[PDB]
Amino acid sequence: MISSLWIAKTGLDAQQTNMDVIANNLANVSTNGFKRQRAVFEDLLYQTIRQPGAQSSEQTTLPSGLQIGTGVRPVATERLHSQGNLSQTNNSKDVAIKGQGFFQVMLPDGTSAYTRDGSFQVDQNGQLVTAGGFQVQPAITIPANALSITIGRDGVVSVTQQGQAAPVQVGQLNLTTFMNDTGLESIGENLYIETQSSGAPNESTPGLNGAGLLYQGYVETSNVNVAEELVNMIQVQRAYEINSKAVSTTDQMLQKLTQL
Amino acid sequence: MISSLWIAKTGLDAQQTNMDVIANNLANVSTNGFKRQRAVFEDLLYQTIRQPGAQSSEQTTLPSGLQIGTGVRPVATERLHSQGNLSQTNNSKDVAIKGQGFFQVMLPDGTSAYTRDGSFQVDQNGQLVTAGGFQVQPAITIPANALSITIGRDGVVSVTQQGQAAPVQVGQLNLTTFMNDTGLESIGENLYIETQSSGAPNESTPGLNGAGLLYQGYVETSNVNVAEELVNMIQVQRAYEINSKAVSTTDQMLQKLTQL
Amino acid sequence: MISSLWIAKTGLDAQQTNMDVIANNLANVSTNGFKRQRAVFEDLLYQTIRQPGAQSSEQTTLPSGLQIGTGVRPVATERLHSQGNLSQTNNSKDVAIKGQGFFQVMLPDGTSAYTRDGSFQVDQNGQLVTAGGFQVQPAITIPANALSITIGRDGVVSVTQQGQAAPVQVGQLNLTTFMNDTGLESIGENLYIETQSSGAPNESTPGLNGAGLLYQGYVETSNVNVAEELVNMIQVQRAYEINSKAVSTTDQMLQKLTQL
Repeated sequence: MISSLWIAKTGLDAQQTNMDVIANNLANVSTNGFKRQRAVFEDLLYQTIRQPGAQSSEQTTLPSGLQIGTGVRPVATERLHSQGNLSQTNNSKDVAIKGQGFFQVMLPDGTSAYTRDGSFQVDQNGQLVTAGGFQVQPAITIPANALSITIGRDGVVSVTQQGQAAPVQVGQLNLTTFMNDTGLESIGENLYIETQSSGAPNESTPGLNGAGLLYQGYVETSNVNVAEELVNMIQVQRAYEINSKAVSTTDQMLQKLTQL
Repeated sequence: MISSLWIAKTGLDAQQTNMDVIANNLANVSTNGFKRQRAVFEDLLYQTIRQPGAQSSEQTTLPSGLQIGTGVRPVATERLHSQGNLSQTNNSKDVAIKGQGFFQVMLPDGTSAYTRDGSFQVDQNGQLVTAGGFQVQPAITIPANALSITIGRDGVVSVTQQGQAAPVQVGQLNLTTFMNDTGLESIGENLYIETQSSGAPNESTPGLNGAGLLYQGYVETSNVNVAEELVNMIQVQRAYEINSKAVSTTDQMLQKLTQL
Repeated sequence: MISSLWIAKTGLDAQQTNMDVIANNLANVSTNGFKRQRAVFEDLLYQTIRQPGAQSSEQTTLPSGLQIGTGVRPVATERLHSQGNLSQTNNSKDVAIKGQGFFQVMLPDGTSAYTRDGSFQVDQNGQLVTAGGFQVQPAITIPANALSITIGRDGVVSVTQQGQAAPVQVGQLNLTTFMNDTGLESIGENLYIETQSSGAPNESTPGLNGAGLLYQGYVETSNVNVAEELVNMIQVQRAYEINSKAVSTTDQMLQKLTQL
């Protein structure tokens, strides 16, 4: 009913969105292959009223006329695709990425999703799957009597059987790189899918033209910096305070008009 | 919202960067051929509310006006390329450098990387490789029937075979020197790749125009000084706590302003 | 809308500016060659009302009439140009000034700034530059196959070549001194530009006319005294709280005036 109240409401909603993003970032600290998110805001419409640059008088113009702005709105939340610090879990099936590539998995629907988390297991049939049971492609089949699984820097998966001095190659782990890495649609479950803003999936060998190197026994932890989150929590709390105070001040003004 | 808050926020990030540098230096104490890092900081923006030297009057000039400054920013993290202490492992395959040279190794991609690590091993094919399996170039191969590998102070590699009353030469080991060793980009595995700030790699014999000498049976330990790391730990902890206290002071001032 | 509220606004602004000065000093504790700032405040206007000195009763003057004053405005921030503590880093490229001199650096746009930070680097062409890539004046050039760089206490630079037992002088490092060191305009990046309140640049070699002496392997740390900063926090907080209390009291007075 009054403009300042709508503007302050938009400010409150934006600050709540910022706090939601902060809480989501802090809730996924222990998640492997997680990237922290940051929201970016834009100011809302600007009421024209007096067009600046108009002729103030026959020989003079109006410098920077009367523009009344509306509130604020969030544009987008961008991920920070940076290499998190590696953690040694001493497991032959945990794989970490040193560069800028992704693992490809197949959803039950038949479509292909992409995940950076490398905590892998083996199913009852022998294929390498993720923690959610999704099959890593290209299919890597581990045979029944395996003694040790070796995954090299270039993505070759080898199995050393009993009594044979040579290792048997059973697959080849490739990495998919996208032109726009932040444009992927996150569906949860540490899974990102291709959108039209994320270019096209370019398959490549882990060590070639820009795919990262695969480390066995390592996991890529989240890149969330927690002290920054605490400081940003302080900032968000204070901003929400100030916006609520603006709402309360507008409430007090309308009261006097009602009393009139 | 408050400039003091932003300035403290930066200061906190700068001190966290210092802490991370110290932690990384301490984590690599026992690694051979390591160069400890050091961060350099610089002044951020300077708000010129009142210009220093402004002509306040036709006769008097304002000295040292209102130059309100912003926080701090780390210029870079430069590695200290100094000769670490030599240690005798007493192995024929261990080499150490005395001056400022680099060994050249070949990545699977075909490009050349540079290392100061001297722990060499022969592979199944007999070529000398580093601990990460990267082949030294220009390739030094060693035959199967070699009784002892002798690497001279000038880089001449020889072996004594059964019978052969004379030791045969199987190649020559050279060192690459750079104009600016600090600008080399570290990729891990004790490997540095050249950039445009590191000039060009100059190949030279170990004892010639300024490449260092080669000592056999010696290994170059890291140059990290533990006592300096602990003292810097204390100083960085105190500075970080004080910056956090500044953040708290700004928070309390904002709370008092809001409680109006 | 009421005088006391404007005066309290000015007081709040002054205390906030003091807080920015404190935060800027704190954020640059680890910055090499940093000088701490201090702000100076002055009284604002004084409304005349009854003129002090005007003759009442024909033969009796009026002493100390109604000089109702307005708030406070900060005059300027002045840097404390004192010698910071020297820290030994054992580097051939770190130079520390012990007296009252400045290094001259050329910005690529053509003009020259002045810096006290002595952490110098070598570009791919062999020139001595600042850590931000700015080429120090004069363009001391270092030969390719340098074994040791010696910067003497008189600013002379010597390089020890192989096969030459006598060092060869490759330059001369000078110090720039000013009439007024507080009048330099800080542009960030540890750089000062000359203003008309700082006189003109006086070149002098280190040891004569007053320029300081150059130490090799040492860095001039910041002169920020931190316990003083904490005590200044306590004041900058109470004073701000008290000014906010004055704002609140004026608000209550206006509220009762309105309500009647």
